[PDB]
Amino acid sequence: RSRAVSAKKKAILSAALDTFSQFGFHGTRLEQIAELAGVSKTNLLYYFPSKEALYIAVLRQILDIWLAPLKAFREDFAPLAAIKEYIRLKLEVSRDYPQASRLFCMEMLAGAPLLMDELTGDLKALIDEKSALIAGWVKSGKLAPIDPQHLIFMIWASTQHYADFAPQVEAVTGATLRDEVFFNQTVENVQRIIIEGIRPR
Amino acid sequence: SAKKKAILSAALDTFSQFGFHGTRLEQIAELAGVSKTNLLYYFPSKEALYIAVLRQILDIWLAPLKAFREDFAPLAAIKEYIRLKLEVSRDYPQASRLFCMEMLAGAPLLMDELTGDLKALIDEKSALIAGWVKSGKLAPIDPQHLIFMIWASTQHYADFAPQVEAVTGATLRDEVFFNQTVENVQRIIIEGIRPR
Ligand SMILES: O=c1cc[nH]c(=O)[nH]1
Ligand SMILES: O=c1cc[nH]c(=O)[nH]1
Repeated sequence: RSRAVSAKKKAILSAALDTFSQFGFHGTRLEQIAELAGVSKTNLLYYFPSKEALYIAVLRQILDIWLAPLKAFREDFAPLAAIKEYIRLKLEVSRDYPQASRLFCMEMLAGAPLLMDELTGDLKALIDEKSALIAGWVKSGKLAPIDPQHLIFMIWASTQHYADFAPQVEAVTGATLRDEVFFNQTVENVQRIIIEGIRPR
Repeated sequence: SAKKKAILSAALDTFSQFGFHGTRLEQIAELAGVSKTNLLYYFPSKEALYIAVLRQILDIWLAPLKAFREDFAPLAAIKEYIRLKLEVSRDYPQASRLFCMEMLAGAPLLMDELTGDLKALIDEKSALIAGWVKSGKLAPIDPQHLIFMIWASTQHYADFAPQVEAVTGATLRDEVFFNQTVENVQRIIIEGIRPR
């Protein structure tokens, strides 16, 4: 309900993200996050009672940003338009918050020791629901027959790649997503491949 | 050489678990059944050994793409590449994860391999695939992005295995799920690049 409280939380989460990125979970101290955020350590602990709780909150915030378009899917949407928009929003996040994408990737590489409950609970429940929705679209003949979970994974993988594998992308192409021309070429290619791959025939 | 393979295999398992800075050459030598002196004969530094491990997964990954020739059937060639890449994610997930960790770090040790030999290969094979596009044997796509989608989509199933399992109950070590994954990744990419 409180905007001032919400802003303070965001400031702490933003400092935590940037710190957990430069130094890792075990290397990060709460005193470093508080200092970067301009808050007392006691104020930080009021909101996030441990380093573990704060780290999980940073990762839940990235999931929130990433999943917002998919959560919004309704049976009523134009499927190919909705999926196009989803791919574009995902690439914008890789362009704008690459450090979040990398932190999430690092937690996955570690076997999701702190995030596993969020994956098996709330994420699984969401993907189950939207998979049924997408399957309805297939039944209706609005999409070619594909397994929805694999479509979803393809979208995640293809768009996150440009953040997580940025040094390789740059080595190969000379560009990153912060080059506006390259950004646009990327969107156009990822969208064409996925959309023409699921368009009904 | 059987010794060199033992050292590389021990190194992969150790690095992929503990990271570069956390790994000791004494641990790798012990696992490989060699002295640290004998290890250093083959690999004169931890950096050299790490780079060797990462060049080996590059070699395995790139073999199908290196084989591409102008006169191949393009959709068939790409379809086969996707399958072979998923076989690698099933069989060598630790190597995929180690390579991903090196990328997340900004490729501090691997960057020269990426800007040198990798770039040269991708330039040659991008020209080849662009010739296929020019000829109307593929849809109007940009080859580098098609290549990146293949790498991303196939490597995802190793690198993000915890999430794939949390969501689906499966991994690529489950035969039904592996077959399903190949079928679906192939269908999306191949139908997305088929000329219309
Ligand atoms: O967009 C998403 C959502 C969940 N997990 C991912 O890897 N990406
Ligand atoms: O298959 C490959 C080859 C190079 N780099 C990757 O990420 N994947």
